[PDB]
Formats: sequence, structure tokens, C-alpha cells
Amino acid sequence: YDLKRLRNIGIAAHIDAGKTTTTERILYYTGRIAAVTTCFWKDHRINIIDTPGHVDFTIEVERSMRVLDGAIVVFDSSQGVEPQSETVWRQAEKYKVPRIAFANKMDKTGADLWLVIRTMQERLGARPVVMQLPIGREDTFSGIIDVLRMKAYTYGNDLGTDIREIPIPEEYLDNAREYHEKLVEVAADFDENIMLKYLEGEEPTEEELVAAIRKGTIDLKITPVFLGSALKNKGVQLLLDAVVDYLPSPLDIPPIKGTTPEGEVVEIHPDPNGPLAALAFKIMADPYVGRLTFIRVYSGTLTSGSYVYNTTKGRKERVARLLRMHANHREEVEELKAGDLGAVVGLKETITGDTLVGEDAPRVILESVGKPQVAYRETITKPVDVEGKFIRQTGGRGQYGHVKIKVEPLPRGSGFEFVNAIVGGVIPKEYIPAVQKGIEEAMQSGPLIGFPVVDIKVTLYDGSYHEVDSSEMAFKIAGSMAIKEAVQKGDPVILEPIMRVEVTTPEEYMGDVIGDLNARRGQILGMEPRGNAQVIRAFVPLAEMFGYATDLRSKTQGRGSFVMFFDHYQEVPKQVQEKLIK
Ligand SMILES: Nc1nc2c(ncn2[C@@H]2O[C@H](COP(=O)(O)OP(=O)(O)O)[C@@H](O)[C@H]2O)c(=O)[nH]1
Repeated sequence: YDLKRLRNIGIAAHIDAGKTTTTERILYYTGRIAAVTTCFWKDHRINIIDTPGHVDFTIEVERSMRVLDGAIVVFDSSQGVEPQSETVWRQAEKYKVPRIAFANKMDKTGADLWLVIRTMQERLGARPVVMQLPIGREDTFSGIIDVLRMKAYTYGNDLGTDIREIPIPEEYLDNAREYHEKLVEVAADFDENIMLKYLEGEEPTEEELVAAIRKGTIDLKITPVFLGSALKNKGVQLLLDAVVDYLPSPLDIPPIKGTTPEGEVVEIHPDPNGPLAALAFKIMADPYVGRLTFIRVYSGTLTSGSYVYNTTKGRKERVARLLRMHANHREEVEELKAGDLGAVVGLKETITGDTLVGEDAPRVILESVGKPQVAYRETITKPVDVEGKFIRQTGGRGQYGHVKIKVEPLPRGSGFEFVNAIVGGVIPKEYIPAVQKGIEEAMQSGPLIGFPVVDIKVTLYDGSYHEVDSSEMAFKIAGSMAIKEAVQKGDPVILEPIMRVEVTTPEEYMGDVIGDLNARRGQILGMEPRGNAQVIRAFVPLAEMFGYATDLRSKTQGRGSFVMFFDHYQEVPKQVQEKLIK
């Protein structure tokens, strides 16, 4: 265990760009010596954190980004930068996570390195550095030129069983020659001594270059780009050498922030010999060990067969075993130091997102079929004074329940309030519970659209009863009926949820999106930057947002993105109410 030799990476890519094939291929070359698979490359341990299938599911994505250190963005070189690529690309920036790119499918028809380099700076605002040059196109792609070391590689087949270093062929000797010089320029921007050498026509050393490019890559200023064909086993190991050469180690990135029990909010460093701070990010019920809980250790060591405190749930837990998932097998270990990750068997209360610390350690908390229908709520507007009355011969015996209540509207969000104002026993004390229950039962489904009635204040103040005919049932119905008429005669109004949205669209559609929203009864609050895109935010009724995704696309070329969360309830406009009633 060396902290510098760890590489926690994620593989982000638009659907079909080749995340699976790339990942699988990596496990194959890494192997011929799962939330978090592990493997080795040149004495480095690479932990491949699995990333969310659809980048749209925000919650998971930001968690993933948070647990991984570096990332590999995979592109389909016949398509260039795609929509999901942008989404996941803004996300990475949002979390300052170093990247490198892989131009996959260089064997496919239409595959072109330059389409990717261009689209990258065009759409994403990136400053790509060409690190390799292909040798051949589509069906003839067969080699790779390493522009930084001036080396060429040829693959004798699509099986990955033949690779030879060759001299840079003559037809590419000039092309490679200038990109090397361009490479040296970029490096010079991060290493003063390289510039001096550049100015006086002196070739810097690979170490200098690699170091410089690495520094740039980690600082989030450049983006090394590599290419190959996963499906045809071309470039895979060079891509692995890249992850070691440029992606960061737990040490190269900014410390994670923790909010303690007082809010002093302090940073926690990857010290193996310091308090134990860890986070569970994915739970999976394994069939051989039952319930696996994956975690990322930020600080201190976690040992097998020990106790840990789950600072989020207050609970306490026993760490039975510590497992490591490899390509084709499991491995059991006595520990997991800081900056490392693995599975933990034993936890019972810990769920996705919870923080775990050592027993005697700083209690810090690292984180905080039908058709889809809206959650409506009914309520009233003016105070009312009605009466419930159930009187009739049902079941041989008479029935008689009579209640008089005063219902009055309460401040939005005040809830419910019941008052017993009866006196002189006009209603037998034994029936009050019946009356109350009839009321809370009828509030479950309002008379306007059948949704829970809310923010009202009921007050039982009168009624009558029969010596023999009264009964609990009678007073339950009468209380029920009373409330129903209370809501009908109280100038009722439907309330609806108002979400606060967040739409990120390149300023090219600016006025288009902020125009469609208003068509959904929204209300623009403000705007701001976020790279090449603009972040629009407003209050849109949840009813108007159904299917917004397959709408924002056909109005942003799929380059649009949004997230929304409940904000408050508000009375629907008279027009909209009238409609709903139908
Ligand atoms: N020709 C070619 N096609 C590829 C390559 N990598 C992936 N594909 C194909 O792309 C499709 C999607 O692959 P996949 O790895 O599942 O991508 P994902 O959907 O991002 O996980 C499959 O049909 C692959 O066989 C490549 O380097 N060359």
C-alpha cells in the first residue's frame, strides 16, 4: 500500500460510446498477469468505480463523482462530443475532477480524431491536447503514434495478441513532428524550464513533459486525449499507461469537506494514521455473503472485525469482513486504508449516503402500473358554519348523530387543528371520539378532486342526540358529512406543488427555453454562468413539468439538462381549477 500508487477512476460516456467494452477490455489486459472493481497496472492499483447508467439521475451521479478521483470520458470518434458527454462533462467540472479523453471506435466508419478534438473545444469549452496520432482510417486503422515520446505501435490483429513498437512511418513523420512541438508548447505553460528549452530549440525530457502535462491535467486546465479501438484491442494498454501518468492519486486532489456537530465544517485529509472517516455510496445484496456495502475511506484505517459509528443514523455497527472485488474473484482483506475503497460485510442499518467513523473519533457527517399523478391538496377560503346529520332506521334499530362545526382556513402549512367546544354534554362524551374519527376520515379525500383536505381548523360546538337511537356510527357519519359540506361551502381551492427548476442550456437556446417555461406557467428567478452554458432557474408547477425531458431536448438538440425539487404548495389559478374538476 502506497498512497501515491492508487488510481481511483470512473468511466463516463454517452450511451454506446463504449463504456462497457472499454471497461471490460481494461480488466482483460490488467488481468492477464461490481460497484468498485479493482486491478493492477505497472505497480499501481486502479479502482474502477462504476458510474450511473443514465447521467440524468443527478443524485447518484454527484455521489459517484464525489467518490472517484480521476475520470476517463469515452467518445465515439465518428460522432464527437455527444449530449450525455456534455452533461457528465459539466458534472466533472462541478466537482473539479481531473479528466483525460479516449476517442473510441477509431475503426468505425466516419471515425475521425479531429471531429472529437474540434467538437470538444467547440461544445465543451475544453483545451484538448493531442497525445497520439492514428495510423490509418476506419477499416485501415492499425497503429498509434505516441506524440509525446515519438513512438509508434502496430497491432497485427483485432484479438490483442500482437503488438510491436515500430518506427514512426514516413508518411506521418511530419504530422507527428509538429504535434510533438505543439505538445511541448502546452507543457511549457506549466513548467517554466520547459519554455526556456523550447525557446532555444532544446528537446525537454519525457519526465518534464509528462510531469508538466500531468500538472496541467490535474489543475483542470488541459485534457489529454487518447484514441484507439476497444472492440479491436488497439490502444488499451496505452490508455492504461495514461491513467497512471496523468490521472490523480488521492493526494493530488482537494480534501473532502466535513460538517461536524457544531458546523465548524473542517477538511479531512487522506492520512492513514488519523481518525477514521468513510462513506458508503452503494449497497448491493450479494447472494454469497448477503448485503454488501461499498465505501470510500477518506481518512484513517478501517480494520476487519471492529466496531464503527454511523454518524448519520446515530446507530453503531460491527464490521465483520472487508472484501475486494476483482475481475474474476473476491479477495478478503484485514484493512482498507485512507484513500482506498472496498466492500464491507456486516453493516445492518447503514444505507446509501451514510458516513461511518471509528468508535472514538470526530463525529463528522460527510453527506446530507398507473400514470404519474400530481399530489394535490384541497382546502377552504372563508370560515363556514355547517352541520352533519345522520338520522334513519337502518338495521332494525334507529340511528341518530347530529354535529355542528365551525371550520375556518388556517395559514398555509399550519396543518390541522381540532377543538372541542361542546358543553353541558349536548353530545354524549362517549361519542366525541366517533365524531373526531369521522372527520379525519373525510379529510382524506376532499369533495373537489378527492385529495387530502388541509390547513383547516375544525371546532365542534354543538349538536344533539337520541336517548336510545344515537351510536358511534351515527356520530361518525354525521361528523364525516359535516366536514364534506364544510369544504364545499367554504369557497374551496385546489393547491398544487410548485417546483423550483434548474435548466442548463447553452446560451444558443437561451431565450427559447426561458420562453417555453413561461408557457408552463413558470416564473424565471434568475440566471448565471457555468462554462459555455447558462443556468436558468424558476418556479414551475409540477403539473406543467410532466415529460419536460423529452421536450427540453427537442428545443436544445438534447444538449439541455435539468433538475427539480419540491418547493411549496400554492393555490392553482381559477382557470386551472375549473379544468381539474373535469
Ligand atoms: N467498431 C467499434 N465498435 C465499438 C467499439 N467499442 C464499442 N463498440 C460497440 O458499441 C456498442 C456499445 O458498446 P458498449 O460498450 O455497450 O457501450 P456503452 O453502451 O457505453 O456501455 C456495442 O455494439 C459495441 O460492440 C470500438 O472500438 N469499435
